[PDB]
Amino acid sequence: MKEFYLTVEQIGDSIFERYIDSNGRERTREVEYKPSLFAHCPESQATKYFDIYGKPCTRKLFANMRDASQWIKRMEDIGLEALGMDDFKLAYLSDTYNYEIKYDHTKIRVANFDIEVTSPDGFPEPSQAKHPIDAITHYDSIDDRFYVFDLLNSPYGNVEEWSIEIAAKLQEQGGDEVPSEIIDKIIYMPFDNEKELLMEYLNFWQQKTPVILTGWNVESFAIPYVYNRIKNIFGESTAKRLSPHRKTRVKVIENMYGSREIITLFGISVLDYIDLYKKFSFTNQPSYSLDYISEFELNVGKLKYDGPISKLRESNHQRYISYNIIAVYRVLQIDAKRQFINLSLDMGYYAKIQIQSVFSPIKTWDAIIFNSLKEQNKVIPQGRSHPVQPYPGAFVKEPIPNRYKYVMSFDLTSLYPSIIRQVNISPETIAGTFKVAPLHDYINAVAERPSDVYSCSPNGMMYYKDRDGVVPTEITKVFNQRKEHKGYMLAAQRNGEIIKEALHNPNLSVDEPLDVDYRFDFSDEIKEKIKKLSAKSLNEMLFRAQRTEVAGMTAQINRKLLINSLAGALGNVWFRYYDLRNATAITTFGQMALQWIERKVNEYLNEVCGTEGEAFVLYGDTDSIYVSADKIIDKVGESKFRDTNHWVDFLDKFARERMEPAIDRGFREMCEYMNNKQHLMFMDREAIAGPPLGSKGIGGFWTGKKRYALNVWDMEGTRYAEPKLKIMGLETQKSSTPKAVQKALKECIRRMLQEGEESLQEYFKEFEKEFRQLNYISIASVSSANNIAKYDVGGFPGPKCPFHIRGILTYNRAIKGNIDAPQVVEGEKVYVLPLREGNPFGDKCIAWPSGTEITDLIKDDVLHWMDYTVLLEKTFIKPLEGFTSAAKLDYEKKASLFDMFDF
DNA sequence: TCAGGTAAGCAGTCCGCG
DNA sequence: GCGGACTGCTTAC
Ligand SMILES: Nc1ncnc2c1ncn2[C@H]1C[C@H](O)[C@@H](COP(=O)(O)OP(=O)(O)OP(=O)(O)O)O1
Ligand SMILES: [Ca+2]
Ligand SMILES: [Ca+2]
Ligand SMILES: [Ca+2]
Ligand SMILES: [Ca+2]
Ligand SMILES: [Ca+2]
Repeated sequence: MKEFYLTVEQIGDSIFERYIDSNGRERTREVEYKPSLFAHCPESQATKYFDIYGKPCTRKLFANMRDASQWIKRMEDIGLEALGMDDFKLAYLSDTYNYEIKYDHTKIRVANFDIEVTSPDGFPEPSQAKHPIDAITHYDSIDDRFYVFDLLNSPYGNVEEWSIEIAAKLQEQGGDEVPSEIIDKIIYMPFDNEKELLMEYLNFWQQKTPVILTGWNVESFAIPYVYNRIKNIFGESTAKRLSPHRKTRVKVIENMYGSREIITLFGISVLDYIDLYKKFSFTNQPSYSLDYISEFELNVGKLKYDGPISKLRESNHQRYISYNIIAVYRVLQIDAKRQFINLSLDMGYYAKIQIQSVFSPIKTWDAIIFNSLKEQNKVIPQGRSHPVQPYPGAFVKEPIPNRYKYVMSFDLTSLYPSIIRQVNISPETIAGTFKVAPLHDYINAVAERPSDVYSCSPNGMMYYKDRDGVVPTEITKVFNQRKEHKGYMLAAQRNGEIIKEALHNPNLSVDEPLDVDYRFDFSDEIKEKIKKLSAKSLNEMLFRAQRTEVAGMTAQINRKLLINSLAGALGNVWFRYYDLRNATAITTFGQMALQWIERKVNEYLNEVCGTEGEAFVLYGDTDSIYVSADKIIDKVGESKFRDTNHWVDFLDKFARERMEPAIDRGFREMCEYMNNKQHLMFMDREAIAGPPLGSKGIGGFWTGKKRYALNVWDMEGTRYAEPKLKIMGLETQKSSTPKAVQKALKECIRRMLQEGEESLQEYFKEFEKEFRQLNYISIASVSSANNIAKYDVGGFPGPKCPFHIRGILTYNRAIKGNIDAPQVVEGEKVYVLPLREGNPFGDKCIAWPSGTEITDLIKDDVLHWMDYTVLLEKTFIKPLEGFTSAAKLDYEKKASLFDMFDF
């Protein structure tokens, strides 16, 4: 097999590389890497190497990396460009793997672990590590085994051995319900003392050295705790045995609360699962506890125990150990669904970077482009300092707040990347400039044609159309991958709706789920076989389909993120190819395109509907338009349709057969105007929206920019079994909105759109009466807690202190002394509740860490003093007032003269 | 060794307001 | 008690 790296590191004048050799063996090597950089030279003659602008460069081969760094400094002091790849390990990887890396994941050691540390005096701070590690579960992906290290003897208690027979039993039978499919995979190892545990753990780590280290919050807890604990007992160089190159970096950041540590383990690639989750999940969660995310992702119940965790080991060591193991397995289960580690490996190896750099699209794209240009023997430019400058982005149309009955939307595919490809925007393809003119003049096709020679953006820039650029070339490759995965995603989605329709008529039989590839639309014969299946097998098939759809989602949305990040990176001062000319060429062209097609769509629909000056496009954001279809429906009559599906088929046909060609004509004209290299503005129908036929629902409404709701029947070719709410921007979509309020506002919205005003009043009435009965956690608001120190005096509110920060400070006073109370972590989310005037807490609100119950010592007072009236008014009524007044609806009955008609 | 982007809504603080 | 000028946070793209 072809070799591939595992990790790369630069230590001195040495590169340290772990790799997989041609026999599939893991090896490590130290290489005295001799790097090259470049300098502009005469011309004039005979070089071979050219910078991206075509200017000749001479190659400087250095005896070591130190010398090449020093030479870089001298060139700066002289005032001359030092060209070439200055991150030498990227250069090393590029030289050593000069071919497309095909990797074998079964040879890459991916380690999942977590530790337990009993602490009788508050959170065990890793930077201190003054309490014993009493449990480690470490899952190795090569062995497919959970290695459990369990401390029996501790200054905080002596316990008996953990029992695997008890662990396996149902919780209802006194066991721990450790999943059956991992019971045979546990290798349990008890210890009579912590030193022997830690020694054995380090020895184990030498034999089975992680390449990818992950887990839940391992970067901020597990890793620094283990490092500092070992350092405190054995000395630092023993703790350095966690690095295979025996090299670590300890970054501090201190006070005032206050002091944490991130340990860098050279020769390892840490990918904390919380960081993967945050970057790649496209959720915003009110909490990032593992219980919370596990529930969300897997529908598993929280790991229940009695008493504080500080006492769990001594009261129920059996459960303590089992939960340590289960928490490790849960991260694996989430990864099985989400596939972020796969994504990371795919991305790292494609780009030729350290795997942990997949977090940085700038590092990722510097490597991709570097590698692309090196193949053509071109020399990359030096990175320069730039001052940060604000610049213009997208256009958002101001909508008339109203109800909108029948709505069709249309969207440009992968817009910013498509603009880069269409215009040919790249650092080395800049042709020149032209005299601009106001954007409005281009939108209305009245401005002078920018050029008849070069490809243009309305920001003033001209690009060559016969050369091709590194950015369009490399962005097209990732884009093409994205659309493939999006196709798998959508097919799995459509196939999912086929199973759901079939679930209306399950057969009374005993059978098996079909063996099919959910990435491809079902064939007629698979569809027939499905009509004969039992519910149990259909439900199994739906779950597999949905998993296929999630997998596709991860693959496609994150490739989308990578290419969109290339367009933004052009506007970041640390990007080697930073250039506001290019960044604004994308955003300004985008602004023109949306408004251009608004005009063209208004022009087309006025023609076909025999009218003039009527506004069909009711709204647009960045690359999308929303078209009122009321008049289209009216021209035929609601009379008249057989059912809901009938008018949806009609709008679908009208969008596909009439509107899309008119749109395509509009954009081809715009491509001609801008004299672009390639037409790539592909605007396809997205959603079909409206009420159920013969109901009183309003179909949709807008309240303002980025705030609307639609009752959607078809979405990108997926015809739903049951209509789905597309809600954007509203409080239902925000993580700061209390759980039960999200749920209540959604049902309020559902009733408005599908059922009508009357139904809405019914529900509101009930929710208002029942509000005070809801659990306090479900009605708490959530907020991130940044910049706490700034506003602390303390421990009282400073000037302009935000509400949520005020509540934290109130919490911090209420939990002085007694240490069973968990502390608020800077940058993390908190629950927030208003308090009634005169409360014993001495302020208008309180806040505590989200995902958790408020400590039992103050919980009773919070519950007694919670201001329900203010809660309901702030979180539910005020938002609902916004929705209903926009939609010309009332959530409770108004006037009226009729009032006096029951006696 | 640290670094995709901008547009834009709403909650809240401070202040003005016989 | 509720507006405008700010900060903070959060979402849509
Ligand atoms: N996370 C982001 N980072 C940077 N730019 C973004 C991001 N999301 C959206 N944009 C910008 C670039 C996009 O091309 C443009 C339109 O957004 P959007 O419609 O969500 O995706 P898209 O048009 O790129 O892909 P799709 O094919 O899924 O429609 O807005
Ligand atoms: Ca734990
Ligand atoms: Ca789009
Ligand atoms: Ca689309
Ligand atoms: Ca059937
Ligand atoms: Ca869009």
